Amino acid sequence: GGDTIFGKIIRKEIPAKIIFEDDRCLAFHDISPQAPTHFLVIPKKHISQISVAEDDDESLLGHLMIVGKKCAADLGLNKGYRMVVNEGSDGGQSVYHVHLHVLGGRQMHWPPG
Amino acid sequence: GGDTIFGKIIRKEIPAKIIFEDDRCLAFHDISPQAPTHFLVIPKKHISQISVAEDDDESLLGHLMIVGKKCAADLGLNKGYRMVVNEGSDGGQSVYHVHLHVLGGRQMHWPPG
Repeated sequence: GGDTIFGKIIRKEIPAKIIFEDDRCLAFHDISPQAPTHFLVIPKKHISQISVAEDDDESLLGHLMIVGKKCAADLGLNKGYRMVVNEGSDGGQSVYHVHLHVLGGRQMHWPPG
Repeated sequence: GGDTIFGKIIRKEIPAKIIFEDDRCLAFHDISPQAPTHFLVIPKKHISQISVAEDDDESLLGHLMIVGKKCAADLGLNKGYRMVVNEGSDGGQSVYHVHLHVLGGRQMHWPPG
């Protein structure tokens, strides 16, 4: 679902190193990692951005985080990690399809950008 | 919701600049802001860190994101913002009580720390 790149990855038109997939989301590695381990977890349902997510979208949004921490553990991120969700211009949302990033493998700093 | 300074805030034992509150979560401004608007949304339930969230906390975790989006709206963050969850040492988690940071009011940069 979607007119973005994520649309293409979800419809399997273009490869992605999939880490996990199920009926509701997809987790794969980011091709421009900002850290040793850097993947995204995306809902298969198209939600352009968190600012427009519906109340009925909370279980789906919570699933994205649950999946992210499971993936983070399988990837051996036993020292910690950071999850980020960007919204619009100020947040730096590049692709307008909701996506959670998980970064780890290195010490993350403060502020988070 | 426990022994951290976030538990004291939930029990109304120490003051906080409370933004919103319902039966399962609380949103308040960060006492050490890294952006013009910087707040936290936390569960009343004491979950020490995202890595030990149970599968049942799923909608609760999604609910923290929905509440964050709604708060962002009422704080005037129309140009976007960044949502962040920190896990452990490498993630830079400063309190062992699950919390979602929402930052906006300025251009956020990449990488996210």
